[PDB]
Amino acid sequence: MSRVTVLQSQLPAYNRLKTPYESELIATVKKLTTPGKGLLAADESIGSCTKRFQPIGLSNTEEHRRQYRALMLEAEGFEQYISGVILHDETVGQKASNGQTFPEYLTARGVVPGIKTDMGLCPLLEGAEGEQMTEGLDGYVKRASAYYKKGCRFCKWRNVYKIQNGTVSESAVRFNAETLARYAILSQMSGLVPIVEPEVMIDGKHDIDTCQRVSEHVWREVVAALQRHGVIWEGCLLKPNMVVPGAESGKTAAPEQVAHYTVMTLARTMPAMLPGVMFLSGGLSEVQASEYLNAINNSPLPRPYFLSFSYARALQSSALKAWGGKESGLAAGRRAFLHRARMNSMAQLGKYKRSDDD
Amino acid sequence: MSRVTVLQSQLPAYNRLKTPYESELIATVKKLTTPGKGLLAADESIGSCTKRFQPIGLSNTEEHRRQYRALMLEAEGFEQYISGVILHDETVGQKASNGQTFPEYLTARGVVPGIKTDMGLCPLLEGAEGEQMTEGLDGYVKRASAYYKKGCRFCKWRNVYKIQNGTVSESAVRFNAETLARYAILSQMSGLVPIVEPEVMIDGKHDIDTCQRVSEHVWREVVAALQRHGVIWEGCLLKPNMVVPGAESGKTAAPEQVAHYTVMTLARTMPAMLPGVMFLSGGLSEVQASEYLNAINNSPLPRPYFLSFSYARALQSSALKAWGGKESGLAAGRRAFLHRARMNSMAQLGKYKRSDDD
Amino acid sequence: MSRVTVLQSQLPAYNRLKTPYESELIATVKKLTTPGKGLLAADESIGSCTKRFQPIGLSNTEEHRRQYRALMLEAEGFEQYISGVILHDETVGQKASNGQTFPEYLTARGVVPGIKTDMGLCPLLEGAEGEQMTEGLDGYVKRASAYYKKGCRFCKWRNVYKIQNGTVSESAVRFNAETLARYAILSQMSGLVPIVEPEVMIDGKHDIDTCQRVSEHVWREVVAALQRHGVIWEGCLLKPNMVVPGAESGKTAAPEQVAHYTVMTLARTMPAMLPGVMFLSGGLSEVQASEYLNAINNSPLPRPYFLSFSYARALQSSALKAWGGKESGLAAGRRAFLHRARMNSMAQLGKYKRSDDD
Amino acid sequence: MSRVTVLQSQLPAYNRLKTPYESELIATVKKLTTPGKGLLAADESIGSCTKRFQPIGLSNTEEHRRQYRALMLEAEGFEQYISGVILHDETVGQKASNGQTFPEYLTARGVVPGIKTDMGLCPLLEGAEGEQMTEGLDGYVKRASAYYKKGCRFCKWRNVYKIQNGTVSESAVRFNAETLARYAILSQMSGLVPIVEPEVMIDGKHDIDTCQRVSEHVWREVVAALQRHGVIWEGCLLKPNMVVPGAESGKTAAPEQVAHYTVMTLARTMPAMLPGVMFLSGGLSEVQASEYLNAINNSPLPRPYFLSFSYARALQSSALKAWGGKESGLAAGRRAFLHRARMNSMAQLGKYKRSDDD
Repeated sequence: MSRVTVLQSQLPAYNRLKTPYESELIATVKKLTTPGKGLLAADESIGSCTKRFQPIGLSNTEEHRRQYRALMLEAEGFEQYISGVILHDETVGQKASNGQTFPEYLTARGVVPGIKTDMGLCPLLEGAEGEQMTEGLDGYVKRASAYYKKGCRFCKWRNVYKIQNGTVSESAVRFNAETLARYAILSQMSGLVPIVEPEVMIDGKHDIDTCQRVSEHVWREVVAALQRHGVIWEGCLLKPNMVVPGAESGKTAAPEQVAHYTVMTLARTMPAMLPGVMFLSGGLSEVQASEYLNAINNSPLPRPYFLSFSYARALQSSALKAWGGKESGLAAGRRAFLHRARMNSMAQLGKYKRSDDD
Repeated sequence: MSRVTVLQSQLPAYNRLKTPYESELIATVKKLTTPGKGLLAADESIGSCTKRFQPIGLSNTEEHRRQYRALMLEAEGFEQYISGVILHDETVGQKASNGQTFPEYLTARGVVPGIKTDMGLCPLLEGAEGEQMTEGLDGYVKRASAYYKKGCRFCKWRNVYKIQNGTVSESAVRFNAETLARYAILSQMSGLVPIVEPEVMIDGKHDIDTCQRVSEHVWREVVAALQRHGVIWEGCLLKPNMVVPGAESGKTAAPEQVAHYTVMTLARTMPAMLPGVMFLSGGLSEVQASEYLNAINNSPLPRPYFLSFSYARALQSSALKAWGGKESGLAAGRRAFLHRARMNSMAQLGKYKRSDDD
Repeated sequence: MSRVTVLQSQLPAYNRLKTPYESELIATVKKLTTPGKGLLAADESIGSCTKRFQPIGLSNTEEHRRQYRALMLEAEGFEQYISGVILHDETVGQKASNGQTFPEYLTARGVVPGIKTDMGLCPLLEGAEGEQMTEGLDGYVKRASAYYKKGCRFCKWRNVYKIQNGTVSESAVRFNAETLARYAILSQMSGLVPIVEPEVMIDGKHDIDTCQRVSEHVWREVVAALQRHGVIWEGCLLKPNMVVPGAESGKTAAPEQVAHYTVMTLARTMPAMLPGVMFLSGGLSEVQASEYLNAINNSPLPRPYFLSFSYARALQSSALKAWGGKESGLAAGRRAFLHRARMNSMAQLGKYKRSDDD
Repeated sequence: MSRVTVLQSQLPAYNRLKTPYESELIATVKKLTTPGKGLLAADESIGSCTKRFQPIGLSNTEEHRRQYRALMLEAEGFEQYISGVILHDETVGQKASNGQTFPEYLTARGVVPGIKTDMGLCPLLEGAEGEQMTEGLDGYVKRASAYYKKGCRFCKWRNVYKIQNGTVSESAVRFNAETLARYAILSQMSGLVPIVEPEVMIDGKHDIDTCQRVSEHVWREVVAALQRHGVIWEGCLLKPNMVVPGAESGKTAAPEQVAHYTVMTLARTMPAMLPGVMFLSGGLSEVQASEYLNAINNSPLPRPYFLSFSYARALQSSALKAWGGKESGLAAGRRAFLHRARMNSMAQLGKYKRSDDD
């Protein structure tokens, strides 16, 4: 019969995140889920830029990295296909040729500036050898708030899961899901729409069925963690891997099959309220990235969420090659970029034509 | 580096239920999610008919209960609005006028026969006073297999949650969710599509927001348990309460508000793969049940699943009174039943018109 | 800001079971944890009696089963070594030679009457082939209440875990723990001290390290479930398997090794408040059961709980053979039973001498 | 059906932490659980010294803080009552009078040097207003490894829980438990014995029963998280609050009552393998800390673990006053310090006499 007066916030059923940024997060989500548009992931680390530049003989310097981002961001008309850009910490403070910082340059053109906020992969130290966790939660709100003041309105955090012997440890499944969930809450509290990226890596000899089982298992726990932390579903996005056979499996998957497996897996795990799913391109070729997204947007399976792209190499490869790191290559580089952006825009609408890439 | 060969079934990622009935379950779900059709819940207990028959001066006997069910089951043309019927254990063994058992009779008319398989509510004995659990898992497969052989292809199991002081105990949330999840698995293994009913009762003075918060909390855990038990999402259905203010709150929500709160809550908790949601009427009037379902099917919020009805009193109330328990009242009783069935059929399609109703 | 008045019982931190039987449960635990005494498990099913009787040519009839129990229960002097007897449902209503029901007979002679309340093993239908769940929770309180009125003051429920390929499925680990936890709560509410038996079976070719890992994993989850259900720790007992190599492993284990592994595993999982641990004999010989218990009670490792026995075959094997199901064998049969009871009483005290068993 | 070869480390039952430092961690625990000895907590922050040094009129400077620690660290014969010292980051790099860094100095005197490794409290941003999380996991191994190279062999990390309205949010209970569990694993992997401190703060008007309920709830989840992360129980220690009434409750508990509640709560949550419990004394007077620890070590309740102290103010308070921050006060200050140390040494042995104090 003993009754006690407590705070509503101390009751399990009243744990939904409370933030004054809710309306803005929703508004940002709306912009990021615009039909025919997707995201450009230009958040490559300095180390990743080394790999990008090696093939074209461009030294990896701050000025060259600025020019690398400018190649894409200053491509006239890209906003027709790109709704948001995931920037690297360094780039947020750099400037376009006109004096505008990149976030200002994007915002001026209706493109939402985003920021990769995780601090990289580290050994998990639990589970199986080779598994990794992601650092970055300490001091997160301080960093996120600084990015917000600079114009960023969304962010991205990547956790990886490595399929070994057809499985992944429960230690990794649980720990990385909790990391992603905490990241999502801290982001929303800071005014940034969080793009949750639980990437089941393509590396390995596993077949598509194994990727499907592991992906469903991994993503289901990510959702469970988000529910426990009280995420605002209306204000977040997912950036998952498509379900495909392992890179060293030696097997192939028709776009129709990839679409079936991918859409089926998302539907079995994701709440219907999830606003959007922006696929990572991972180890996919530029063409596969477009073909798969197109098939996904032609799937008869349940898919209430906006299904689009958040590609890095799949949107940059040809452009970098055509550019060659030379001013005289800007025009060719930009034509290549806009072409890939257009193809993926069409794929988002389910109207991509393979003959356009011939 | 120690390696070990195990059964795939012993790995967490490979826990999806394996049943030879999978294809048939999916086929049954397809029938139960037919546009413009809903379910008739005729699984009232033998004891409950004593008070139900009181107003019409009908003695509660087996033969009279048979006639009560025949009033609706033998109403020619009801199959245009009803895709399946949840039968009571007793009725499964009773016969229609033509000699066939009701399950055989229904099947011949394209209506799927179902059976309520739970064994009633009992004190939870954990959590708060007044909370209840549902019994029935012991010997379940044996019972379900027998119903299957008699023609049943789907079942229903009800758990209830009582809102007291604006909340429910975690003991009830966890335990009832686990019961529902185990029930779903045993049903699918037995060849019966399970209708999972986690009813947050309308009883109380709570407002609509409290119902929203508790319903979201309760349903989220039901989904979590279903995921842990490895349910075949493609072969199950949900029978939830609509999100409305308490029966003693002194408030009555407008159709659009009920639709908003209900669809939002389902979307934040249910996987997009869930094939259907057949609402219970609880303590709603016959007209409210139609008005609310219509508004729900006009909601702009995400809703990949089939949204329909699984009504008991909301379909039988007027019919029972017109019937009066007399054979001469069958014509009037059936006209009333078919009217309500038609109103809800149109509500499923989102074309319900209040003016066409009394 | 928002404050709400709720029932203390609706708060997670106040979930400890509330029962007017608490003081009596604790008093019963005290009797069952008396130095030099252990439990006699005489709850063999009718089917198990067939296996027990076959070797001595005794037909499996109700009267012969009564005589089988009388052989032990009326063996004057066994009370010095046995604090409680786990009876089978049938025996609870049978009478001793003096006209008293067995529970009345035992109580009058200083022994606590107990009862096996589970309803047997059934296929788990989740996880790996061969795994099993235990039925019996439906209608439990009604059954337990009836046994209490008959004089029973404690009960026993057995769940089993089968090591296959060096592991067990998470489905089994979670489900069976949940079953045991709910059983414990219902028993305490009914006035019966629950003996929780999570038996990791000896069956298989696994080694002792594997038994250790699986036992620790299984027991840890049982404890987790008991904590979630708010069990009264001072009013329950555990009946676990000892940690030993698989029966088909072909490997040997010295008593001191079994003691190290067993005590270490219990300490890593059991709360220090657990009042007692009464080991099952499983697939151990009569002498091994005594030798191992003796070593366990000479272990330098942490062990705040009373460590004793709850043996069936380990106390009955030789007695049954000497008895031969004949009146003329009662003397020899009882001599054998009392000898084994004495050896295990000595082992509980850590004073067992292998030389005493020739 | 299908079989698969996986890494043993990918199976749930084989999640125990694997570190080459196991033997050393266990050896360090043995030293820290020496009869008659406890820990000195000298990990106060640099900022706190400003107000701490205010009473004695000592300016807060690096040099003065060094003298403050040297007061007790260089006190002759304190190693008779102190087995280890929790150092502050700054102090690890400071030198004793003979030129040796304090870690080298303590190691030479047989005292184990430890280090507080957490990075402070921050808003939880989930749950109820006022609740806090603890940061520091990012880059933990790098920092811990550096401390290990300097001589540290154990560490401390503190999480707090605030009782408000007689309860705490599940958000705090779960998140802080996970933080403590991850901290423990990272510490063991780095070669430092982790001292897990889940402090239910004494602040508030709550009574002793409320502190009991919350402490049991909080600690049970900490244990649950530790089990999930696979901690080496043999190589970790607990630093919990004693179970007492709130500081503003207007009530003071008797030593015997605090002992009952505290020991009972530990027994109901802590596994029997936990090697030691080193109580914090926040909120208690120098005398109470001794009286309470003494009563605890005279409790008839189960307590297999070493029960001692890990006091800061309760050991330094009087010494600081007698020292006055002057060279002429060292002699007196050290007499007061060694006195309190001796008193608690006796309390650990349960031979404390209140007549020895005021």
